Amino acid sequence: APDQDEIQRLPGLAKQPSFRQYSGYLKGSGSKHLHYWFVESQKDPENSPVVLWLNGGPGCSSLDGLLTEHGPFLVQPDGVTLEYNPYSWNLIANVLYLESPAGVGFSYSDDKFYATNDTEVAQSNFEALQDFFRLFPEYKNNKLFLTGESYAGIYIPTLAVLVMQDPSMNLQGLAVGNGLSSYEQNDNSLVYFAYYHGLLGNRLWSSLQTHCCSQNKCNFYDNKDLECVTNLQEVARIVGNSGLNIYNLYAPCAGGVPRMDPPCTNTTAASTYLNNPYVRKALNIPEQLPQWDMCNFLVNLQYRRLYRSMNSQYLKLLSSQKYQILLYNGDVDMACNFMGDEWFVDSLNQKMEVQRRPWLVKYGDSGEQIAGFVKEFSHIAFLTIKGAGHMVPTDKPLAAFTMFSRFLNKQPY
Amino acid sequence: APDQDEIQRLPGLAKQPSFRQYSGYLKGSGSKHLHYWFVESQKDPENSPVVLWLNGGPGCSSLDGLLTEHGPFLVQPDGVTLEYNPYSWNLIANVLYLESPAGVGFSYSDDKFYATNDTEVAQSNFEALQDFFRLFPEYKNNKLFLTGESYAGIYIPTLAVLVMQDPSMNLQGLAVGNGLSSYEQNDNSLVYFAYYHGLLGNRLWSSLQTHCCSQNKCNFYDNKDLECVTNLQEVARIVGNSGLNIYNLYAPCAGGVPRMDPPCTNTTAASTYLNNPYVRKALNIPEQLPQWDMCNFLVNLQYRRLYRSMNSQYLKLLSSQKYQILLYNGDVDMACNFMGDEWFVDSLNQKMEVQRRPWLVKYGDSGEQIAGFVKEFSHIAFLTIKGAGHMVPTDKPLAAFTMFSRFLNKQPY
Ligand SMILES: *[C@@H]1O[C@H](CO)[C@@H](O[C@@H]2O[C@H](CO)[C@@H](O[C@@H]3O[C@H](CO)[C@@H](O)[C@H](O)[C@@H]3O)[C@H](O)[C@H]2NC(C)=O)[C@H](O)[C@H]1NC(C)=O
Ligand SMILES: *[C@@H]1O[C@H](CO)[C@@H](O)[C@H](O)[C@H]1NC(C)=O
Ligand SMILES: *[C@@H]1O[C@H](CO)[C@@H](O)[C@H](O)[C@H]1NC(C)=O
Ligand SMILES: *[C@@H]1O[C@H](CO)[C@@H](O)[C@H](O)[C@H]1NC(C)=O
Repeated sequence: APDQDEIQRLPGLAKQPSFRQYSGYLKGSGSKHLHYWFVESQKDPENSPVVLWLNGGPGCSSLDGLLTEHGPFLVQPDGVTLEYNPYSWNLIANVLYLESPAGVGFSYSDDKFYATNDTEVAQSNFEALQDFFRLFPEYKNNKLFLTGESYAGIYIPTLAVLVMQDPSMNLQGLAVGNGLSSYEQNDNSLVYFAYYHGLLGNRLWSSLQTHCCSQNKCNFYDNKDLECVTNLQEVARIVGNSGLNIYNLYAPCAGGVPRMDPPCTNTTAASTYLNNPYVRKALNIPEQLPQWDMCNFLVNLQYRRLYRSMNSQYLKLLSSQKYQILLYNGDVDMACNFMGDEWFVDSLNQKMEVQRRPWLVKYGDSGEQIAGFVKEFSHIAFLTIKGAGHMVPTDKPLAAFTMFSRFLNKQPY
Repeated sequence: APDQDEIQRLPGLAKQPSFRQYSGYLKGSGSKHLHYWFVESQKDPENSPVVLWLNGGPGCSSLDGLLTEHGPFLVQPDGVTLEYNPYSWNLIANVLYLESPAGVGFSYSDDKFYATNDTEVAQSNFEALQDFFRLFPEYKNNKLFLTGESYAGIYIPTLAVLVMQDPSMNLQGLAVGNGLSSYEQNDNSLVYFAYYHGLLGNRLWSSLQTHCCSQNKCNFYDNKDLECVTNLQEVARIVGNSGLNIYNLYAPCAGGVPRMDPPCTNTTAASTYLNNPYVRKALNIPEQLPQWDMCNFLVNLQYRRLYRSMNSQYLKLLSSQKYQILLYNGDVDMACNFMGDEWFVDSLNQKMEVQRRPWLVKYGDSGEQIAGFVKEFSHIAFLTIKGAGHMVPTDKPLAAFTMFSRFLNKQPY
């Protein structure tokens, strides 16, 4: 452990943490330096696993994960106070929140050139993970899981493949929340999603069927029919550009119906907090670096997407059969809808183990409830979180914790 | 107005109502006596319309409507306290909550034979509505709307037809909330609903398609294929009999995962309240009558369903073109899912007026949001309430009030 990176007194806590936590920089490729925030397991660091958490974007910060999803403490609406999180993932794991790629959040490079792409980011994370274990050698033995959300449906499998090549790293599994596993399935499934969740109506549905579909299959992905395109554009407008919350259809859109924030998302609370000069100091952030933003428009705008589907990577990770994989999805998200990923998993053709069923969670007073549905294969499970959006741990923390706990512990969901 | 039916001091109110309200009995057919509860418009009774509200079941009470949906005051969880409702429908209307048919709630008959059927109940309500105006002649001029929910998708159109025959009654429109308009469309649409809301998965979806569907038109209604039936039974088990809240999919099922209550519904609050001997007294209920239940198992179990579709009744009501009709649906309800009714309306073939679009509601701080979608035809509109279940005014009161206000006032939604 690099002592100088230790986080001493973090502004906004009434009482200091019982666990150690570090914040500093990991070397990536070239002259890139990725900011990390490592929170030790609240229960036996030396025998709790090592979890990498990557938010997606591309261009968005993994400190959103920490501060608004499943970190030990969550920033409150005043931008100043942090409250402990009883459902935090670092209850049972050493969680490494990594701001990536270069330029996102407090991460930078010496040359400041932040145009990048999937292969480069994969390599960058891989090398940063390498640099991590040089700095934290006492965690080289620990079980190592790679987890992410959103565009990290690309970051994570591509990374995992590189990790798979290095047996010094003790990779045991990976989990992806509302991930982007396949643009084609995402896009085709979203359109059904839109109709059957009441956003489209029958004239438009008919048109779509007529122009984009022939008898038992639709192409809403790359269809060249010009009348299909005009309708897909209408769907794109309804879903993404007309007032709905694409991250969570049944939630209000932050700041009425019409720097890069994610859409329908208020990022004030976290930004206010992390730009506090005392917070930057506590987190060993060098002063000269620009303000923190949840996402970087430059990164996102300059980003080159190469992989169109994670089918290879997953089969390549499944062939070995050393690795326990989970894809989970909020079933009211339209950014990466649950069905797209259910189709994606189903189309991996693995040996079915447990048939598709409910899975439960115990609540105070409410008793046991259905948290979602789960379909298991050997080494790979798909699972939904009923009534949760793009950011599962925010919409349903307890369910998210249960899922995660049962994942870490090789247990049935 | 029958003075003796006036409600004087209602237990559980801190301060007494600014409006008059009456509770007593209307004569139906034979020796049947229906309990009513009439709440005068809070704003100019003499020029506010007359709204009949019927809950469905069959066998369930319209006092649920009052006490848990859109009455001037709602019973609170202690079963004792009533709190005023700022979104109450009697803000702008004279709302007549009618317990029907005979045997439901405080309604009875001298002979106590409560087996009945759609045609008899229709006639019974019609005659009770007649008896109403004998008792309340000063309201014969007022605009008269027939509104209901649930199985009242049958009660209301069938009733309306009888009302349509009597020009002494000033019928102006009717509205049905998550109504049962057509068993066939309800049943076929529910199955799609189930799949695309993540309850079914692909093996079961495939089977269903295979056995229940040829060439992309499905029969999930009355299909005789024995392999189809085995799967429809599975669907029935998942949707209705496995822990989900059929009234609202994203809500927990009251009292964990397993007298006729509705399923997944706690009826304690209201029952506790209405069985209070002092409440019965305040509401002029004769003592000898049995306890109040939100639904009557006898009625429901002995009920004979005759109409299989309200297509006739609605065209018959539309032909005249004196009548303004609204079907609205909570888009997370599985008892009477929104699509079934959207299909039902679309298949009425009326002259399209306004194309399908969003409709908005202003919230405190949140600004304008999308409350749902609306598709208007000549004299008949279909409209959804996003994120609302079977009981719209409970899940989304403000949106429900807005909708209703805009309905009453012949205004665009
Ligand atoms: C995704 O980005 C990576 C990293 O930038 C790209 O790989 C890099 O490709 C560039 C040019 O496209 C190479 O630049 C060369 O540098 C070497 C230095 O020895 C020199 O021989 C040339 O003069 C040139 O400047 C760079 O070597 C190369 N890096 C790696 C690790 O392969 C990759 O091509 C991008 N992929 C796509 C599809 O755009
Ligand atoms: C965003 O959050 C900040 C503080 O958390 C608050 O002051 C502001 O009003 C919020 N904006 C919206 C649209 O909720
Ligand atoms: C039903 O409601 C009552 C009164 O609100 C409450 O005390 C009780 O916990 C509820 N019962 C169940 C089984 O949830
Ligand atoms: C419905 O009820 C009425 C009144 O009791 C009765 O005359 C009629 O025969 C019933 N209809 C059917 C189909 O049984």
